[PDB]
Parts: sequence; structure tokens; C-alpha cells
Amino acid sequence: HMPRVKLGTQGLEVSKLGFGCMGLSGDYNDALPEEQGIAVIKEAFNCGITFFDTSDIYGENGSNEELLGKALKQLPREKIQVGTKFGIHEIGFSGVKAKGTPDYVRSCCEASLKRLDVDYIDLFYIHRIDTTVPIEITMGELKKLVEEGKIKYVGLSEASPDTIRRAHAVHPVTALQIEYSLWTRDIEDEIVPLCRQLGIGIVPYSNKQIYYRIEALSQKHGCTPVQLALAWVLHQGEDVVPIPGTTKIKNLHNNVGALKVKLTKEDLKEISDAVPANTPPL
Repeated sequence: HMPRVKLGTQGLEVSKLGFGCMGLSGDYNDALPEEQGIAVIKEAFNCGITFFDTSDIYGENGSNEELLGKALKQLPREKIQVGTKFGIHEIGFSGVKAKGTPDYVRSCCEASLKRLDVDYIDLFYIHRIDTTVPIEITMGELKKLVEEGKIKYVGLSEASPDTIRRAHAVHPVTALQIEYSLWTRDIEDEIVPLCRQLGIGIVPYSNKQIYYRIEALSQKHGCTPVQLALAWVLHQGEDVVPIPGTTKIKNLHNNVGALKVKLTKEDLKEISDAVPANTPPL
């Protein structure tokens, strides 16, 4: 059965493996028919996953949020933890422009409540940090929304240490979404020690000798290479809840399967040995 974990110290509890909805909305052309989009979420829940991730920016005009919202129709919300995000204002030739004004925070949250067709969001993330607005201000509005019961818990995505320290001072952060895998371990220096001091949950999100090393290691542990890399992340701590996404059921089941792999400390080292922006002050 799907183990469960406390994410953060505020009361949020999730299934040990989350699920990323981003990929289901598709792409302006060849994309996924709502039918099997909802099926994939449904099966996810059947496999015991209750933590579902999306953003206002995924799909087209919140099309991704609308999909999850439709899938919840046939599910017991209340047993499900809905993670969503705001902050990315636009995307284009000049890069990614974030917005973190209190007005934008509230309007985005309400727009997400409506598309998701829910009364509250469990985990509301700042998806990108607005480097023009003091983090205290952005976190100020999020606190209000917690107190009004519009959201329950606050998350950050790819924030600097300074941004994390200062956000958390205003209101406890429940989750930090970040990139983390065998091939990408940068967060281990400072980011991870930080989440562990402040009790913030960590949510990871999305030469041939080396491939063979890995496969030979996955074979020895009775799993697939993908399963093994995932299992490596899972074993990095009780406060670590990765959120792989997929559009196919098979991949989903493969991923769930990674939960059966048990790795000793010895096994973990062998596996990892086989692979060699601030807001303004005040």
C-alpha cells in the first residue's frame, strides 16, 4: 500500500509519490483527449496517489487546472491533495516574467479555485519569484488566503536561500519544489540543509559505461533504470516527495512500482557513485 508522509510541519500529509498533471494538457497541436487525461488521474488515485500537481500556466488559459478539476468530479476530493501555482505572468523572447503583487496573488488563487471547481487549494505555490516585489509582501497575501481558508499550505518553487528564509519568517513554507535527481544534486549543498532546519518539505519535479552501470545496478535491485533513479530520490529522506508526470498508464505503474525497491545505505552510495534570484530588501 502507498506509504504516506507529512510534507512540511504545518499538517499537510501526502502520498509518498505525487503526480504531475502538466503533461496531460498536451500541446497546441497533437495533445491528449480529455478522456484519457481523466483516466490517467483516476488510475493514479487507484494506485494510491492522492497528491496532484498542476499550475495556472500549464495548458491553455488554465486548461490543465480545468482538467484536474474535471477529474476530481469523479473522485473524493478531501482524500486528495491539490497542489497548484501562480506567478508566471508571461513567457516569451525576453524570458519568463513573474508577478508577485498581492492583487495578482488573490486574483490568481480565485481563478484557480474556479477552474479547479473546488472550494480550497491544499498547497498553493509561488511558481516563480518576482524579483521586483519583496517576498514578505507576496507571502503576506498568501497568509491571508490561508486564514480565509482559500488555501491551506504555502509552497515555493526554485527560490534562493534568502527568499526561503524571508518567506518562512512571514509564514511557514510547507513545500519547496525543486529539481533533484542522480544527475542533478546542486540542492544538497545549502537548499536541503535549509529545508531540514526550517522543516520545509522537498518536492522534486521532472558515457554508455554510465548507462550500463545504472542498468546493471537496477537489474541487481530487481527494477528498471527509471525505477532505480526514482528509488534513489525516494531514499534521500522522509521529507522528499517526488512528483513524476506521465501521459501513459504503463509509465505510471512503472513509477508506482519504484516504491517496492528498498535500498540500504551501502546500496545508495553505490548507485550515486556510479554517476559523477533574490527579492529586494524591506
